[PDB]
Amino acid sequence: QDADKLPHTKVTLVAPPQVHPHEQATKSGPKVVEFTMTIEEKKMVIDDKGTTLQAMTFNGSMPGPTLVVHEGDYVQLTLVNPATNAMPHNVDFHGATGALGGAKLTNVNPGEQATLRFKADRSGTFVYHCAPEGMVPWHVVSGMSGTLMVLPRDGLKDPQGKPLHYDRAYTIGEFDLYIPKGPDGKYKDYATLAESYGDTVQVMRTLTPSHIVFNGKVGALTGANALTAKVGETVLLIHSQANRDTRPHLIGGHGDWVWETGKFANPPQRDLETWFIRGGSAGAALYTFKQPGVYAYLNHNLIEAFELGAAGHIKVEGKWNDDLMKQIKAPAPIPR
Amino acid sequence: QDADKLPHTKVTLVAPPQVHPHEQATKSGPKVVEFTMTIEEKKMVIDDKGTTLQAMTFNGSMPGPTLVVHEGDYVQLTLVNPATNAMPHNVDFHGATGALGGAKLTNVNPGEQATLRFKADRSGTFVYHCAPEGMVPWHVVSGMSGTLMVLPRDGLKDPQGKPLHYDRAYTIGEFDLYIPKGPDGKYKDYATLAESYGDTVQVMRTLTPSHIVFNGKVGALTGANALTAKVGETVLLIHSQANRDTRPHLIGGHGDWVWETGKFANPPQRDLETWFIRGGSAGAALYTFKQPGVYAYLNHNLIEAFELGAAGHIKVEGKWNDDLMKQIKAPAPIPR
Amino acid sequence: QDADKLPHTKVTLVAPPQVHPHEQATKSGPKVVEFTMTIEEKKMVIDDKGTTLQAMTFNGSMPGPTLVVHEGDYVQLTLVNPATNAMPHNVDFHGATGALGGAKLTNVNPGEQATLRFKADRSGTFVYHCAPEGMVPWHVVSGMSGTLMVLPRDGLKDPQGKPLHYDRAYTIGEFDLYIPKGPDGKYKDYATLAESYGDTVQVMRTLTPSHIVFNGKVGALTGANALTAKVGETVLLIHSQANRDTRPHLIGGHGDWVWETGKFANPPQRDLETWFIRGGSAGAALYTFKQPGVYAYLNHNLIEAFELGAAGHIKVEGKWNDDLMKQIKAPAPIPR
Ligand SMILES: [Cu+2]
Ligand SMILES: [Cu+2]
Ligand SMILES: [Cu+2]
Ligand SMILES: [Cu+2]
Ligand SMILES: [Cu+2]
Ligand SMILES: [Cu+2]
Repeated sequence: QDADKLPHTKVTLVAPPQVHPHEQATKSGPKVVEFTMTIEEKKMVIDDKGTTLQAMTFNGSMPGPTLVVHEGDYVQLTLVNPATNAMPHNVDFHGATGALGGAKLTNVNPGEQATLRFKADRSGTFVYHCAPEGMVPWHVVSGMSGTLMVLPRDGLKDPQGKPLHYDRAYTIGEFDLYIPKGPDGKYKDYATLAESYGDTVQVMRTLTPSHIVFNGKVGALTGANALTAKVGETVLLIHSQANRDTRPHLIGGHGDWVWETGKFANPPQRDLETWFIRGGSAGAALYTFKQPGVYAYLNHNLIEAFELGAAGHIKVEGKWNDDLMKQIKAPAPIPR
Repeated sequence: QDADKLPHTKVTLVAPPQVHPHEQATKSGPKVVEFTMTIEEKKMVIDDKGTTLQAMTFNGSMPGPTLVVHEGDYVQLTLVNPATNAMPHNVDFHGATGALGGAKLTNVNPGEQATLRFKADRSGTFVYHCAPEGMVPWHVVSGMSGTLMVLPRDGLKDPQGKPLHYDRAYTIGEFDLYIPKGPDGKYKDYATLAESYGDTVQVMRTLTPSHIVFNGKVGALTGANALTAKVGETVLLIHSQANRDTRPHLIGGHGDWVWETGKFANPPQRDLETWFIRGGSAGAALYTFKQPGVYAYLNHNLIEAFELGAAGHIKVEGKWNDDLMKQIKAPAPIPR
Repeated sequence: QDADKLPHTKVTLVAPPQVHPHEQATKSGPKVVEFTMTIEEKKMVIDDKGTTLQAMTFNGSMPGPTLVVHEGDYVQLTLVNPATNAMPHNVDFHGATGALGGAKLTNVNPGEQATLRFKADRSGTFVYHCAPEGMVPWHVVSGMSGTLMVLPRDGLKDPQGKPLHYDRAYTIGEFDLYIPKGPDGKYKDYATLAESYGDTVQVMRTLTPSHIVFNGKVGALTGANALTAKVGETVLLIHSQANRDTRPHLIGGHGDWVWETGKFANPPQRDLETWFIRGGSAGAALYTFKQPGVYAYLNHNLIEAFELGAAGHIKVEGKWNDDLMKQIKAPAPIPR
């Protein structure tokens, strides 16, 4: 169908790690789904010792919000760059076809907005990110990425075509940060975004992140902000990394069904311990919780996770299952 | 079945690169398979110029021994931390469900042991590793990891469901090491394990290993210690990397059937030149040797292999096959 | 069949990014396909500021030319090392079985040549590279790699066995370079290849490339040298990385069908945004262009692409399609 003749619907986005309400399988026909995002440049505290990032965001968050449509829908995004920002921006949707993912049609200087439509003709989780000519990596590594999820119109399916359904979706964006240090060995704090550029590029070129964070800060997804679930609930964990590879893992769990390349027309793999999100992509994993407790969800380069920040928590309520796991003998003195 | 009512069997582990005797397809019903491992902290020489690592091991080796069960069995591990060690330890089985892989139920201080049971309900090769709170990466990168192999009860299968059988299994654990240097440019040698910690963490955070070794040392799997096979033999090569990605390759061979994500309910890929083991996982490859000679088995970042240590040898006996490969003209002067 | 009794054919190679003419599906029976390559050591300018590499090539190019045969053919390569070169060389075909991929049978000192035959019994794209004992990574990272493509005799197939056909093939070799700097912060320029060795090895061991280039130089596949296509054309993009992982992506496009591990007997994945080429392998992607314009084809570590060089262009002619993508509102002032 010609999108000019299709029904339009507007979606209200929600901040990560939540995902806006949506159907999985749907009876709806194709629609033009309208979204708006407003770019916000801001200084963010990214760790527990006060380090700041001169950040750049879609909608005020790292990652930007997840946009969910169904295959055959059209995404119609209004991208707003307020006059309070300093830099030009745009958006490149990996789910889109043509014009550098839309970037060529969405160059917005501060004070401008633009509206792009594209057909979401391929199912999967797809990165979107800013990509202004001449400063693409800087915008991405400063925070400007998120996920478009294009669900099959009949929902997710296993390799045999059986329906998969999730009760809750969470979106995790993992950001490799390149925060400069000065000659005194301390991270630099910059008064403006532009002042951070040259020093950051030099760090970028070392390919060694200073920090690797989920959702904008060390510990973002811990404490009051841990993800939650219950025994018996099936969760979809969407993981995006717009610049650098990562290897997600749920400690004490699995990926029951995983699309690590993120494209739902391909059969998922089952029983994964750790999966692999290629830099420049989003993937997705389903897991049904079977044990209560506080899980970690992390990048299983354990240095990247525990030293650099790429780890969060999932607090799960419910009944312990001794068939799956039992402490036979608690820690005690070695028998003589 | 309730594991409390199942038969128990004890397995005697063997040191890598061998794997303890086991059946592939079995007629046995599910069992509780009992294993014991004893942690050993020790200083190890890891290269040919005398560099030492303040190492930490399961059962005295890097990797720890491979534990083999069948899907539906229960693993019942007694983990022993002798009083001669300095650090607390535990174990996280990626094959297990709950309690941070068992780590929360197996915290053993020196002088203690604990016994954990879990259902091996998912087939595959799975990493196990130590994970003590607050010092997880250090224990892993110091040597505390190995593989649990959970075989399908009817053995390995190809994508069409045809039986695959191996004649011999080898286990290769690849360890990215982070050995500090001092101001004189020499690797440091520490009197105690604890003394190595701060300096090591700083190296870890650079994400650049000093060494990347198979099975505990540069050249571990070479010379008298090369792996062996014969023409006609099918070998299973289990490869674990608990912290960092690797890309195994058999020079002059292939991965005939490879589960690079390591999970046997998924179809394997065939004819691989190089496969990919995500940090935090174990995978497995089958190969049937068709040519004699000394093969290399290595990480195909060739710098990681040849400069940093991630390479071993397989010495294969048998008859050369000129249909597969023939030297038509030996090296000789360029024709005029 | 015994290759000694098969028909022989000679192929004339072409320089990257083109691929020599070949059939996809063929009615031909198996043949011994004869190729010749001549090693050329030479100094190359690799970036826009005059940096040089003491390079080593097959046939004068980075990558070496792509060799195309069909499964069941035999490859019979004459490798020539002219007396004007300084180093010994050989060739390791990942598509071959035995003798370290042929390297043990092809050690040629300057002034020598050798001829190797092997059965191309496995379909896929496979790396070939030089591998002289004691200096393997140096030869590879200095430029000595390319691709052997072994097509199924009936052409490429989708997961259901439907025929895939491409109109044009391009070959992209991605090279992580390790160019030393001196104490003045400038890249070194060496008078001879041998003089570059020690300093290069030290850089290699940092695992941080100075440059990551397609096809021999920053910008090699841009400007007059951009890849080309038309709307409606299906292109096969062969991507080789003999030493280090990469993650190809077509900006504004997709991988319609991708064999990221490069082995055509396995089903491809569809709709990929970004795929993954393990260091030490070649993979292949098909894409049918649906929009005109200048695409980028790049490694989606965007720092590696835009800062270090791993990006090229595809200039595509044809008609813009507003169903796939439309600018609804051009950039304009934010509504009041
Ligand atoms: Cu931006
Ligand atoms: Cu992108
Ligand atoms: Cu430990
Ligand atoms: Cu783990
Ligand atoms: Cu060479
Ligand atoms: Cu190789």
